[PDB]
Amino acid sequence: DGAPPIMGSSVYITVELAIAVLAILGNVLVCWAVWLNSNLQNVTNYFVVSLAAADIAVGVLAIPFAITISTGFCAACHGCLFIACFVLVLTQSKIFSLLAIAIDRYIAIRIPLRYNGLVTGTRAKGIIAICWVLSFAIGLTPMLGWNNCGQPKEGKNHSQGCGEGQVACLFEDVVPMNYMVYFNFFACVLVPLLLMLGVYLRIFLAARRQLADLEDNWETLNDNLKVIEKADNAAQVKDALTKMRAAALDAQKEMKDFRHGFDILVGQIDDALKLANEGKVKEAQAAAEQLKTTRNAYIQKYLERARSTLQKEVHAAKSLAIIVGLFALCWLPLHIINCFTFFCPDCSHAPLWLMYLAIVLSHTNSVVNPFIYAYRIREFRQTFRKIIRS
Ligand SMILES: CC(C)CCC[C@@H](C)[C@H]1CC[C@H]2[C@@H]3CC=C4C[C@@H](O)CC[C@]4(C)[C@H]3CC[C@]12C
Ligand SMILES: CC(C)CCC[C@@H](C)[C@H]1CC[C@H]2[C@@H]3CC=C4C[C@@H](O)CC[C@]4(C)[C@H]3CC[C@]12C
Ligand SMILES: CC(C)CCC[C@@H](C)[C@H]1CC[C@H]2[C@@H]3CC=C4C[C@@H](O)CC[C@]4(C)[C@H]3CC[C@]12C
Ligand SMILES: CCCCCCCC/C=C/CCCCCCCC(=O)OC[C@H](O)CO
Ligand SMILES: CCCCCCCC/C=C\CCCCCCCC(=O)O
Ligand SMILES: CCCCCCCC/C=C\CCCCCCCC(=O)O
Ligand SMILES: CCCCCCCC/C=C\CCCCCCCC(=O)O
Repeated sequence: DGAPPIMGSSVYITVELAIAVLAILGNVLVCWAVWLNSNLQNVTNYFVVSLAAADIAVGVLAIPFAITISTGFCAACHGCLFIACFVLVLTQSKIFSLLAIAIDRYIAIRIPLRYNGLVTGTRAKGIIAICWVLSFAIGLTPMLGWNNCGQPKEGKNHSQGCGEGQVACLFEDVVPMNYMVYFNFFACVLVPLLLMLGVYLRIFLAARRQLADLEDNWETLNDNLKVIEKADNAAQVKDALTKMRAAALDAQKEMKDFRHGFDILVGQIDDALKLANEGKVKEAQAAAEQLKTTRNAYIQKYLERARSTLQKEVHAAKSLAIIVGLFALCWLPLHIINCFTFFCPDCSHAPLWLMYLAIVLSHTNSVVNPFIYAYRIREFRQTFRKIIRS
């Protein structure tokens, strides 16, 4: 006395097709933008393109595969495994791309001087090619023998009248739930997500620490100037200048103007240090006053350009952290439900409508990333305008 299955099926099928169209259109626009604008052609966005290629494949293949496996049609169990598991291949690829982006950004903020030599486009494409081969091996592991094809549901296969060697193609009838929980969720999804959480925490820690160091060196320059103007003994000017020369060199360690600025700064510190060692207090106090002009016309510009760059890395890393968060928000419900089905055999199985609500929610993840770029990355947003208005 249940309502006809095709009614609820029509809603689910229609919602899936709507998601597939939006996932294809949005992520093709991402790939078109990277191809068009040279400012978007860096190593980081090569993983973003690999991320967009997987979401395009979700709408082109994974979502039609989801509609197919919802019917329970008769099929050879191994071809039925590919239909069920190919979305795991695409999802795993996205995990590798997201982990590489966070690692790339950690390298850009921990060792920015060595980034361009270490992280190159040739090495990135190799990483992406390797991670795609690993994603196939991980997602299609049930095809290697870790499946329930050896224990078919003979009642379901005879009721639907399947042929010899065929089974009723159902995700939970062919894909073992211990693979989905232990291997896929715990090892291949949950652990990499916790790793990205650790990488981003180190990124924000590295940014907060470097921002504090610039202010410490900047305040050390100005506070030690007051020590010189109010000094009385030659050693009071010598010790104050010694702690400035270190703060001057430790700050530097149109790019020649920033180097020429520290040369005048440290060159003036050595001048006053020579006068302070000779005992000339007044002549060293006046020599140290010339540092104020150099601080304004040179050092103050570096303080706020290096601060502006670090703040851009914080803002950009937060935008990329949202993509990881929305990935977790879209996929965790489906994983959590699998944990209930596997770990609590005495719990009632999650209802049909909730299963397909979680399945649909995981597919919406292929729609959100182009919106994050448009709202949080100006270079993506301006290129999106240029593409659309033209
Ligand atoms: C380049 C792209 C677009 C090619 C698309 C490949 C897809 C559509 C092909 C490749 C393998 C095929 C599967 C392999 C054989 C199985 C078993 C059969 O009993 C039912 C069909 C089924 C489930 C096929 C469904 C369609 C299938 C998944
Ligand atoms: C990551 C964020 C969105 C958290 C998501 C919470 C979801 C995944 C949780 C909250 C309540 C949970 C449900 C509460 C208990 C019921 C009854 C049980 O017989 C089957 C599991 C089922 C249906 C759970 C399924 C998963 C569930 C719906
Ligand atoms: C990303 C972070 C939040 C980790 C994910 C949380 C998961 C691993 C936790 C949260 C809720 C937990 C479930 C809540 C209680 C149920 C019922 C119990 O009889 C079996 C364990 C089971 C099924 C737990 C399995 C693991 C579980 C799903
Ligand atoms: C089976 C599921 C789990 C298995 C996981 C552990 C496998 C062990 C190690 C595999 C080596 C990696 C193989 C992938 C590399 C393929 C070759 C390639 O494309 O690399 C080109 C790169 O640019 C350089 O040449
Ligand atoms: C451009 C590539 C995408 C175009 C094709 C996708 C549109 C059709 C999607 C899949 C239709 C569902 C096929 C399920 C067949 C069930 C077999 C059965 O009748 O029991
Ligand atoms: C510049 C980078 C281009 C990336 C290209 C991505 C294409 C990767 C192709 C598929 C590799 C699949 C091979 C994996 C074999 C094991 C899977 C299995 O059969 O179980
Ligand atoms: C198969 C060899 C694996 C090692 C090479 C891949 C490089 C590291 C990949 C991810 C491992 C987990 C990353 C955790 C934080 C790493 C960032 C760091 O410590 O610098």
